[PDB]
Amino acid sequence: IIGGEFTTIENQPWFAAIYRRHRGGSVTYVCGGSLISPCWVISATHCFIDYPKKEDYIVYLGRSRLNSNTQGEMKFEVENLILHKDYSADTLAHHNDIALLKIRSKEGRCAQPSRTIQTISLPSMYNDPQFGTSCEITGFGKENSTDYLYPEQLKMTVVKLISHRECQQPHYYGSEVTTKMLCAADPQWKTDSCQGDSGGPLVCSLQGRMTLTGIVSWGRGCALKDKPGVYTRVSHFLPWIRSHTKE
Ligand SMILES: N=C(N)c1ccc(CNC(=O)CNC(=O)[C@@H](CO)NS(=O)(=O)Cc2ccccc2)cc1
Repeated sequence: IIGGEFTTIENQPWFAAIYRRHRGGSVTYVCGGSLISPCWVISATHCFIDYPKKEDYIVYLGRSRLNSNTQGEMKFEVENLILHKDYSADTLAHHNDIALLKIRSKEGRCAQPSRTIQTISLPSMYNDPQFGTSCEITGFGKENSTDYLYPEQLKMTVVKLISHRECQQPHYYGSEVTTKMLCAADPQWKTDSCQGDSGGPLVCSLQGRMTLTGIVSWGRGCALKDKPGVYTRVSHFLPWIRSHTKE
């Protein structure tokens, strides 16, 4: 997250931290995620497409820091990694960048609701907030495009939804952005999501309720003028989400 503020897991109870084990024992951070149900975390497919092995991932809930523990946190193994089959990456656009991670603790249990661990509500069929609406994003991603390290503490910021018409302008992204994607940015281009925030949640208050409106997917640079963040439009994938989370 470029700019924005430091926050704790208490303020983002549905945020899931995903790590990958390496040969030797070194675990590195991979991507953000969101707990949508006790046994399921939703994220982005491009985070795992190069290493489809479920056995090498670790999911953390109730965690506020990157490389240290937090009281109340819970560790999970990935029982099943569901990548979208029509995923593809073009020059800039990442299509169908969405993924499901079924989780289970070593005792074979799913997440237990606490003050630091809660689910986030999914939207309704083609029912998104009005353009110009403020939403929030959370992540352990870069604070500056030039950094090579990630902040140790979780962060968040607020951005506004941009209309599909505006995001499709020549100086923005042109035809790279489709209706399955959502654009959001700070009107002053000061704050934004960045490398390392992928798979994290774009939350919007819709009719007095926090809703997982999007998933951090892509963008040109970070906090660059007329280069909004692009998010996978959750509302267009409900059918896909339900068919894979049943049995
Ligand atoms: N809101 C943003 N600007 C933003 C959101 C998410 C990411 C994370 N996702 C990726 O990096 C995946 N790749 C991209 O978006 C690529 C194009 O397909 N564009 S990029 O190379 O400009 C992103 C980038 C990479 C390294 C450092 C800064 C920016 C980056 C920027």
